[PDB]
Amino acid sequence: MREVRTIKVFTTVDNINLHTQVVDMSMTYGQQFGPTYLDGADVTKIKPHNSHEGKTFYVLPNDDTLRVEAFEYYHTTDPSFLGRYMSALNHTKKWKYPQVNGLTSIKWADNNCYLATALLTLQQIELKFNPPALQDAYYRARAGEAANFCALILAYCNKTVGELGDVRETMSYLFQHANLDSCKRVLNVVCKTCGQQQTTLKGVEAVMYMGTLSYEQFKKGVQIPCTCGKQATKYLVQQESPFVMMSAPPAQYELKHGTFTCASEYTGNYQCGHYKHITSKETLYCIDGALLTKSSEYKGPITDVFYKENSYTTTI
Ligand SMILES: Cc1ccc(Nc2cc(C)nc3nncn23)c(C)c1
Ligand SMILES: [Zn+2]
Repeated sequence: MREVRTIKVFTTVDNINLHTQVVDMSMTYGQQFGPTYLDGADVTKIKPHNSHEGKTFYVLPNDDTLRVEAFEYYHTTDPSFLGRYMSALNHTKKWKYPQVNGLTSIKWADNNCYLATALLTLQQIELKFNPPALQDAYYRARAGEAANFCALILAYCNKTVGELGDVRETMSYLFQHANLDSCKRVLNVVCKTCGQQQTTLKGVEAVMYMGTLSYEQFKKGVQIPCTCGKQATKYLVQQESPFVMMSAPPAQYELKHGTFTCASEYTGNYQCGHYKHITSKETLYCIDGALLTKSSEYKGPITDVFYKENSYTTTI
């Protein structure tokens, strides 16, 4: 029929290791590679153009070499991961990432305010990621090119662009891919009936607590039901970590300058709302995507507070 015409392109799963391919310009990328993406755009149903020659396309890990490369870079073997990452990237590459008070933020789009406050929070706590994909993308994000980092957060969290997201859950996912091995927490629970029992927590469980926003109150003791039915007290015995994260269902809470690192504010309900970020510097700054305001005091519906730590031992 038609004289065969070809171009050379490269396929990849990590945008570093390239794989030479010769493609037939009369067949779609999908017929030759399976699902195929060009900087996030789905080109599966597109036939090669001359302008494509020499360009790099993402594909799914469909042979053993690509499977190993994908696991080594992303630390996942979820079959749909790369598709979800590319689908997110096609949107996040169009977002804007302004510098707000020296931090990379995200201009509002696509219901992304939970991602903005997560990204702002990471830049204020000591954290190293384990997957090279997150290491590389986070470095770019700090420099101001955060599109790949934001698309990876979405893919790791199984959230699509626009989907309702929770900051505490997002942070927990990101912490699972970070090196928290040297973090340790010891708690004690005291019941006037049953007595007392210590517990040691490690890793992500050592830096996250759900039930109170106040780190000081956590050191003093919080009231929880004992398994016997009577009210008991749980308090922090020992902490070794560079930060802690305290979370609670949103409630009116007063943030005092100098007593915390940063916080997440949620205005809304369980199906509808909006996040803002508060950071304690020379004064209290409220970052709302690209928007910035200041105040000497702050009271709002807070749901997460971050604090600095290094080593703490109770006197109780
Ligand atoms: C001897 C004894 C046995 C059971 C309990 N009850 C308990 C222990 C722990 C570790 N966490 C708890 N959360 N709710 C209750 N908890 C206590 C305080 C002492
Ligand atoms: Zn008890």
